[PDB]
Amino acid sequence: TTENLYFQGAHMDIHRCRFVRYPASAINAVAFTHSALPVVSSSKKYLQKNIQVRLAIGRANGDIEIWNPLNGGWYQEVIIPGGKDRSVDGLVWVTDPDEEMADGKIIHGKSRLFSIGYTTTITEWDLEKARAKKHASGQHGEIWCFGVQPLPAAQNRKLVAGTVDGNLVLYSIEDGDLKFQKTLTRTPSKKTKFVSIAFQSHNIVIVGCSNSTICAYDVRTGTMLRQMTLGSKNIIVWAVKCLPNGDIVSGDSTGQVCIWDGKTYTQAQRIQSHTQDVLCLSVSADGSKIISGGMDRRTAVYEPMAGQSGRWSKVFHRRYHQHDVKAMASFEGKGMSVVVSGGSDASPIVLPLRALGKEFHRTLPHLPQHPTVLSAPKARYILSWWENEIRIWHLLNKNRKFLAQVLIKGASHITSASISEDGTLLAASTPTDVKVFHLDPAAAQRNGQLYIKKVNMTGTGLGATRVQISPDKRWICWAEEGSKVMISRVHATESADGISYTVSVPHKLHRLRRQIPKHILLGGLGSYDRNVSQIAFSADSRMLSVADLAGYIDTWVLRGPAGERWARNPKAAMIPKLSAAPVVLSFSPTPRDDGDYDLLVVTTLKQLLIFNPLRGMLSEWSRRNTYPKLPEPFRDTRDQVKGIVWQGQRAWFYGVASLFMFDLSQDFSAKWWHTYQFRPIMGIVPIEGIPPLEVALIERPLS
Repeated sequence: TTENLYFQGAHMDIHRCRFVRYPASAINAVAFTHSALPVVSSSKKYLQKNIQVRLAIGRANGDIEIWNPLNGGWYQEVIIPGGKDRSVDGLVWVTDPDEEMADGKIIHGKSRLFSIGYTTTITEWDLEKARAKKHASGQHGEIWCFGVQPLPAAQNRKLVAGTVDGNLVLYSIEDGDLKFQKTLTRTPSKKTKFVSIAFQSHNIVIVGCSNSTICAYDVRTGTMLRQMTLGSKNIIVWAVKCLPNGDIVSGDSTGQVCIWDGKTYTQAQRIQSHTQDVLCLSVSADGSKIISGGMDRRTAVYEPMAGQSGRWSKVFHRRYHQHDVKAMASFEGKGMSVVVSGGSDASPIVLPLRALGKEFHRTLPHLPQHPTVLSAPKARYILSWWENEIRIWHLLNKNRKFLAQVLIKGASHITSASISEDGTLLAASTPTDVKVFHLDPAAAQRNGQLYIKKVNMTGTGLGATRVQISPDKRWICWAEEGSKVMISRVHATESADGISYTVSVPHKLHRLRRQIPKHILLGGLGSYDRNVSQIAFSADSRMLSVADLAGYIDTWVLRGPAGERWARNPKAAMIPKLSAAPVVLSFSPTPRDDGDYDLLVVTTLKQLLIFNPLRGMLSEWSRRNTYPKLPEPFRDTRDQVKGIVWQGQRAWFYGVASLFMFDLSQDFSAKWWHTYQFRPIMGIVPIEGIPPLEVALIERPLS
């Protein structure tokens, strides 16, 4: 339960905590913005720099996570919240062709994301607002599968969905909308389910069924062109894919992977590859590799049989996951060649397509990139949240006490929370609300927990994606729908009762306009990367900074004489743009002699930078201690930093499986230290009782 680190005078006293039962949600769906990018040479590499490849991961709890593959440094960027009685069962990206403007500038095709969730509704997601963009339903059964019709027209794209009562339905996503368009087919039997879908060409849809059949349908007419029969009369074809040559690969409930000739629609081959249901398939872009995953937890790899034309041989199988393999998808481009699989064990697993089965796979964290753990250091509270409940514990100065379970009502999960250092002011957000609470350690209920008082806060009803209370408890800053920065004054009133809190109406804080060419803004993910990932106050609560995924840092200063106002930091525009997304944004608590601040940043590329924001520039320390001088273990981009803990002028940085300590009063060339003994880390948070440091280190192992 306890550990103690000592590095050349610095003591860290650790409470090793495993009692925060952060739940794992199964991965049900995996999908890339692009399956494949065109091959280009080093001379033409710069023609793909502005293409934005993202991975979407859909969870059983309805969460949708946007990941950036970052040439192997996988980084979880944004989590769009699910909600009570919501689940994601399928994901589809629709990415337009690139388009050349009259002046020869390339607009990279825009990417739109849709999902289905065991209902009659298809949902399109607003990546720019991290919330639902539109819902569309029709009179048909629950949708069990869907896909986008491939291009042969390009300005009038179509989705085809199969339902549980055996209907193909067509949805139009024309001119940026989403609506039910037409029912194509009604199977004779309402017990026949359409469970998997793939396109063989623009007009021919392949559908796996629950009645031991695979059917080919013409998209224009709805006519059944070909029926393929398997085997029982209840063989479920959970997965169908088409090879580049038009051949069909199927995976079914009996554990078989079958190959069907694309022209005759006859069974060319049967491979008894799994011992339980085959749930998912993946095919490489060149059609030379097939991947399958099953309820038997195994992943299998197939390659073309030497000599024999159009037939396949199983190369190997291996258990990568701890539970079933529910979904997988491949990406090939910019030197990357991977398949990503997922299942009930909640970890995404990345296999390198060019070196399968050689122990080069990677298991990505099952814990969110955001720590999702907080402390109130002066109160010795530790806090976490998931779904729609906040849990609060007290580490006694029977060293544990469960203080409160705060319920946040809403159709969606909590997106963010913040607590004051003394544990009396608590804030939490959803996409529809920003909620504020007043905590009194003397206010108890019969169930033993704290009595939590609501603090009135009026708002736009657009909620927030991140929320942050200032250290002096006078301000609450949040990011509304990712891109808009808001701030409210927290008014404390004293009386015989003690303190009572009220909150002002939100005030808008304006970020700098950035110079981004119109061909970049109009393509790919639009303004998705302006999503604010960090909000940071300085220790004196007189400066405020935010940074977004694109790497822009905005700064405000508090002007004294409610005679106070937040104003634009005069030298804000001089702060450079980061070349990679910030994972940490933190004001050093140590005052500077020149009255400026040390604003520290860590990026996904493991850059470590300190800016002096009032002067508007990189600090002298950063000018000496550049990237090549950082310790080689720290520069490993497979080790993503999640958080920071200050110890005076020493800074501690942790990832999911790593802990570093740098003495920032010193220059690099040893005076830096690290350890890998802690894993898997949710977060490390200080508590109060060379200054020694006392922290709660929260680990959340699954297996």
